[PDB]
Amino acid sequence: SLGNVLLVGLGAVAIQVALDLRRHGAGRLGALNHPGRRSQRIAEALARGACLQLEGQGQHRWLSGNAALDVFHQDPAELRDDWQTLVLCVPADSYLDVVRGLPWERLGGVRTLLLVSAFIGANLLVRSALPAGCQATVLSLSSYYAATKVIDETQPLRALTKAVKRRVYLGSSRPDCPARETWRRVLAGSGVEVVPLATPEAAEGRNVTTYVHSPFFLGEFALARILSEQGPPGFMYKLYPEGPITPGAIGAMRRLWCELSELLRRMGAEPLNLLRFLNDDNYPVHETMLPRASIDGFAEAGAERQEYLLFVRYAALLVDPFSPADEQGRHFDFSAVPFRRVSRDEDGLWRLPRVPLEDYRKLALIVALAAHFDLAMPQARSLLASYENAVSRFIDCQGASQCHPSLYIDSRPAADAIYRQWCS
Amino acid sequence: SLGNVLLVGLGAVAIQVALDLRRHGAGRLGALNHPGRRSQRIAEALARGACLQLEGSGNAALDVFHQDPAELRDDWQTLVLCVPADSYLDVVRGLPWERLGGVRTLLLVSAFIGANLLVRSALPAGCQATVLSLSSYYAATKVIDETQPLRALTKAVKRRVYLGSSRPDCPARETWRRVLAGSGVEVVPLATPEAAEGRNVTTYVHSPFFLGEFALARILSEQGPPGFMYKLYPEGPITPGAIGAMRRLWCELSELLRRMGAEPLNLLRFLNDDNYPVHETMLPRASIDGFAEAGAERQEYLLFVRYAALLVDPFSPADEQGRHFDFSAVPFRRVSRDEDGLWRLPRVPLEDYRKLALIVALAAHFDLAMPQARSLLASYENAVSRFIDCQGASQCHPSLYPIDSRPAADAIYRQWCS
Ligand SMILES: NC(=O)c1ccc[n+]([C@@H]2O[C@H](COP(=O)([O-])OP(=O)(O)OC[C@H]3O[C@@H](n4cnc5c(N)ncnc54)[C@H](OP(=O)(O)O)[C@@H]3O)[C@@H](O)[C@H]2O)c1
Ligand SMILES: NC(=O)c1ccc[n+]([C@@H]2O[C@H](COP(=O)([O-])OP(=O)(O)OC[C@H]3O[C@@H](n4cnc5c(N)ncnc54)[C@H](OP(=O)(O)O)[C@@H]3O)[C@@H](O)[C@H]2O)c1
Repeated sequence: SLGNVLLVGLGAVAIQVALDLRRHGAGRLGALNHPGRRSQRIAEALARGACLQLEGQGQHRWLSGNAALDVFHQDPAELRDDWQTLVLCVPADSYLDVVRGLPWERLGGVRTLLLVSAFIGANLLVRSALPAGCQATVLSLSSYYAATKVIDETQPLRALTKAVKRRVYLGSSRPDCPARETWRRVLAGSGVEVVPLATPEAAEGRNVTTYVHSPFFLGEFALARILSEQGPPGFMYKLYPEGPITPGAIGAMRRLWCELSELLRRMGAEPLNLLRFLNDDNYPVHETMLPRASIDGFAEAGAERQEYLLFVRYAALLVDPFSPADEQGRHFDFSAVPFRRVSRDEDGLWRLPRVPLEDYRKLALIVALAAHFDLAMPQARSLLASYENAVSRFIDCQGASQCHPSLYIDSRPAADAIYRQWCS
Repeated sequence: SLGNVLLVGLGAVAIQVALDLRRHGAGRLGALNHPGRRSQRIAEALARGACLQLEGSGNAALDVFHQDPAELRDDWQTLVLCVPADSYLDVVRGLPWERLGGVRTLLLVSAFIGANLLVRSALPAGCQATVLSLSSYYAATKVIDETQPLRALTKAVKRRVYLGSSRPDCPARETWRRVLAGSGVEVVPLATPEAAEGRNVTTYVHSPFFLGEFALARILSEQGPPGFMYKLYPEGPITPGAIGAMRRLWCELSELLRRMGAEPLNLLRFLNDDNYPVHETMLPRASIDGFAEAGAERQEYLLFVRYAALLVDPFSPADEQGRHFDFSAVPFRRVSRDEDGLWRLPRVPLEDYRKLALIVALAAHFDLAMPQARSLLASYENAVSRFIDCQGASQCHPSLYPIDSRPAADAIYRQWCS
């Protein structure tokens, strides 16, 4: 079924996936992670006899478990044609690099390649990069299915999952793909429902971070906090001035959802009901805050009501309404996630965190792809311009010499490869 | 033009008013406080040399103290009613107006819609008193401890209040504008009492938030978490439905005001500019100014944003994480037993229900049904009725029992038609 499974990227996502794969019965389980301090620490832990450990936080404690890794490679030169499934647990903005870098001459036996956090066009981009006559099926999971992080970077094999989604979606480059059911079962082991959809793009159209991170973390407030060294970092999911959520950001969310929905229609995929997707598939609120009739009717409700409902949705989740109250009546503050900020790497160069660099790169690629379908996407373009102007001013102030080149891009080549692949 | 001033209701408000009067300049200062334990402490305190003491700050002598309205001499040019607004009618009916022909001015410090008219319906034919309606008390003031009953603390002062008069061209109205401005508040004179009476925030806010199901469940509970007055569900009562009630009630109140000859208010502009502002990023100035013409969905959204935006004080200083001060964590005051062992309701929502009950009864005379106001009244009446059922009427203070506001409404309407 899954045969021997190679995990590409061994970070927080991979450890959760490894636990679900070992429950199911991979066969051999290996991992590849490019050189660096993390891979060094992993090789050291593995050589010490360490195993992967997943802790579930609070409600999720029942997830907790340990999983053995059979082999770990930080050097593709030692890979052999032993692998039937590849699972990409790297950042989604690196899929193209990572796929180009695999030694496909020694991977003819690969039958399936799973993208754990896909975005519109990712399946096609990955297939554009495969060698001729590669017969691996490429699977797109709509979103990573939990919230997981490596708590202590010096114990790189221990991760903590603090949330699990209710539902995600899975598409495949192979029509009526049988691997979808396999992965349905693997993810079911952690309580998430996988819904198979007919094409990759339908599933990719349900990537939550594209819809949420784009309006909230490419705007002025988020960028100001992220690109700062001194002030308070602020909070990713709180209201202004503690966090980035404002009526303006909600209006960007709505308008971007409309643009992405039209792109999906032009690629033959059914768009989603954004409010019902957030509430039912990701995390709910009470009927008192969002009535069922309002959730189900959201797509026909009219722009003012749509924005009102989205704002309510996020305001209602400043605390967890389903957590127990303390004696004062307070509920758990789970909008208190700090923004990660710029930091210097081991060469002394400023680097951006994945929020927003991955978010920008994904949206920039989507915008470039949309041009091929004659779609201007002005709200997306405005969010890209907001990021570009902010990062530009940070380079102005800090000095280009001090900045990693990832802060300096052209998405049109990759978008052209995607469109050509789509047109084959 | 103030002359000798009689403060009726010698409490926190009266002590602030007394100092503002003394700063301005007045004659003798008197007070009338009805019999009770507070009056006994005042009498003793006065006997021991006490004076009115305000801390923000100053001292003021009291020249005369009465408990019995029948003992008043015709020595008073101005009366200031500093009692709960639900007692205004009672206070006025109890005064010997036929031998108080020297009173020229009566000031109502916290007037509700129709209060000016209700007070006047109780005055004798021929009575020459002008009645002034202040939109609300202009400060936050408390008597710290009842062992020093004449010593009050003012915590804060409002930016703006509104003042109207039963007499079209009214010298006393400018005097009082100046008197109260000594606290730092801006007093905006308006052309009728009802215009001022319609500019009281509690009517618009306390009604939809604190007469609903969530608030009543907290208020009537003895055990459990008290909850918070200005938080979102489930920590507090604020929900889209409560915001919808707020909008619809504002529409109903605004039409009542128009039929009574008063220009209504822009609710969002009033909250933002008279109660507490938010940043442009949350409520643009143009959205605030355009609220009255925005249309119901947008209006509800803007109101919800307003309250969500004030779950923390956006103008407070941030901590090291970037958190701002949590000034929505005002806990519900709940029922408590009085000295006689009888359950009492807090002023919120008791005074708020009483005010809205009168407003609805009055509005009926103007051919206005007020369905949203009536739904809030019924929610209060049903919850308190159940509380009485459970605790026992013998165990409940009579202020919990049903009231009938129609006689007062009728008197207001008759006065307004004269
Ligand atoms: N964790 C979550 O809860 C979550 C939630 C939503 C979405 N996601 C999505 O899942 C993706 C992976 O998340 P994660 O939390 O597991 O990231 P992670 O913990 O940072 O690790 C991913 C792995 O990929 C390696 N890596 C990073 N960049 C690479 C590159 N350009 N080329 C090759 N390898 C690279 C990393 O090693 P080095 O550090 O040495 O580079 C690391 O081992 C995220 O990017 C996002 O797309 C995750
Ligand atoms: N204080 C504030 O900061 C504030 C803020 C907003 C609104 N308000 C409103 O302004 C008004 C005054 O508030 P307050 O704090 O000064 O109340 P308070 O401290 O209770 O004082 C009221 C005084 O008037 C007496 N009193 C009650 N009914 C009377 C009557 N029929 N005749 C004569 N005296 C009577 C009371 O004596 P007993 O106690 O013996 O009854 C008490 O001494 C209230 O309506 C209040 O809801 C006040």
